[PDB]
Amino acid sequence: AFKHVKSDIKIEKLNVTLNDAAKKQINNYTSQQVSNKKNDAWRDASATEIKSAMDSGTFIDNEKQKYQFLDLSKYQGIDKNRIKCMLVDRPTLLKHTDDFLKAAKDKHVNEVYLISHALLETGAVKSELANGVEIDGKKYYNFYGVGALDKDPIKTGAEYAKKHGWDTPEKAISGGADFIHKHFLSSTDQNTLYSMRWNPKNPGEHQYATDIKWAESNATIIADFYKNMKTEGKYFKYFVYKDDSKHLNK
Ligand SMILES: [Cl-]
Ligand code: NA
Repeated sequence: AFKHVKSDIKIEKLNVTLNDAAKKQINNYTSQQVSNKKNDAWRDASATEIKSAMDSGTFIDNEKQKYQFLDLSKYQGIDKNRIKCMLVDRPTLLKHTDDFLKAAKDKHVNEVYLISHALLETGAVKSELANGVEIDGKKYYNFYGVGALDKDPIKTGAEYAKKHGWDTPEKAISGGADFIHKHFLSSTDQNTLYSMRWNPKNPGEHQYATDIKWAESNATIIADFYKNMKTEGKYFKYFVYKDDSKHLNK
């Protein structure tokens, strides 16, 4: 059955209106893009679209879009049997459920986000990184496509694994999680898809994507996974602009 979870929400109230945040956004970055109607056709995002994409006010109140605020650096403790639901069509990952969860706990990564990286990264040809690739005798594994260049995934992914001593699937799963934390969660101000994307606390500093819908799409995906498991997230950090009445106090 559906399992409700006691939410732990932090409300980051920003000392700027959404309007002023958009104004800072257009003046601090370049090449903000958005998809066309028929996808795989990027174009320039207008200011109105940028501002809409920045609207934490609409996202907070949305069932799926609130996941733009899920805290990706926090291990939740989701029942491992529920997690196996995400790994139905992925035997090799399914079997490592326990390893993914221990790595999520030890390296500080939300388990759904961690597995979604493994799921969406061992697909098609890349699955061979998860099964192991041989090299000069030993063998090496890569569960998140770390360092796997799109031109030559296996050689690069495997050589990266080799370079990092990932000679066991457990070492790759653990090491790979430490990589995800170090790379995507290295800043305390960018532990959510929303803050990763707009860096509202450090105007002008690194944003993780130029596609204005990057957080939206990735939140839909995480939300769907939780829904597929019949449960929900626990830790969230909402970003709220100073002109958002409906949430500035709450
Ligand atoms: Cl954050
Ligand atoms: Na600009």
